[PDB]
Amino acid sequence: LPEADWVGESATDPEGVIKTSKVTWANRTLVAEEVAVIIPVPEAVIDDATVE
Amino acid sequence: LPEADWVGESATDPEGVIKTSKVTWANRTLVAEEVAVIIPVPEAVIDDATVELLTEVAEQGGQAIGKKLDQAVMFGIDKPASWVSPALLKAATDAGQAIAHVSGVANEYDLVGASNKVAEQVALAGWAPDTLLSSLALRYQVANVRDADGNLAFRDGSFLGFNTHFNRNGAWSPESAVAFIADSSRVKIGVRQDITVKFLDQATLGTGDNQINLAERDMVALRLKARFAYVLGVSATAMGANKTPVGVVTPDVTPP
Amino acid sequence: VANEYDLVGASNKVAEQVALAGWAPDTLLSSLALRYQVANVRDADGNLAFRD
Repeated sequence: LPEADWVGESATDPEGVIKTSKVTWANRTLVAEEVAVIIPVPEAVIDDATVE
Repeated sequence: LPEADWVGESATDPEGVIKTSKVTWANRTLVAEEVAVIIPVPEAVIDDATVELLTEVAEQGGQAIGKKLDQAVMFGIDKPASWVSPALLKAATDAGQAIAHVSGVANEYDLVGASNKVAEQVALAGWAPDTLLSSLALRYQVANVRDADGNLAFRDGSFLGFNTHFNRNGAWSPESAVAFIADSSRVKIGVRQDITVKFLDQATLGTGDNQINLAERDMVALRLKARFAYVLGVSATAMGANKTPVGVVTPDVTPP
Repeated sequence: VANEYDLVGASNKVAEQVALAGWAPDTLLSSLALRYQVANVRDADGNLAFRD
């Protein structure tokens, strides 16, 4: 966030100059990652089973 | 205030003389003071960015100005020296209208009890307390106060009869105050000039080695400014001469 | 016993901290245990603290 300040009033004083400030931004990233499983089974067990 | 007395009857004694007395007045001042910021940026960065940077920078500078005003009035942080009125914290503390919160079980100095005792002090000063200022902490914390059996003490909500305002721009100083209770008729903010924005493309910022000449660096800037004043109506009332229209609940700093 | 830091009390104390950060707390994630336990919390006399 920027900062404002109570400037004051003069042609020559170190006060009476308006100060400079900044706004800044950062980055956040979605990075895709893989999640998986392999499930082995005998082909004869698939042929025998009474369900899909 | 003037001061009447019992006269008695005599032509000759020091009594039977009616003593003279005086009403008096004093001056309070709104003095306008200027709060500002300059925010410089490369023109190539404005050209390349995917959003209107100067729109967000103007909005962020507007919020930054509003935060300085809150910090100066409530807590006295960077209060400009021409504002002779004390900030709300100093006003309440010097008046002795400051009450320490006691946390834990529901008690006479819990958040509701302490706010009631602060409103009592402001009312016994002769003012009419009608506004409460706080951080968001208070709204969660009253909904959570437990009685001695562990049930909710204040399920209905119970700051009724205060207008309630919550600070959300980060100006609150939670080490100094839980809440302010005030008579809102007795506090005024002078708006001499509301927030105004100038686009700068030719100006010079700084002098000597710090000197940013904007045009030869291909920069631009926004200048944001406002002029504000503050007064607290510390005054006589029917109760006496120097009565402060604001009190403070201070945080629980005593370990159990 | 029901207290400042029971399931309702601790959830309130957390939502306060998220709100004081300037965020708007609006979702709660938990196991199925939470519903049964809030329905069961006792005040110091042994009555249900959170019937509603």
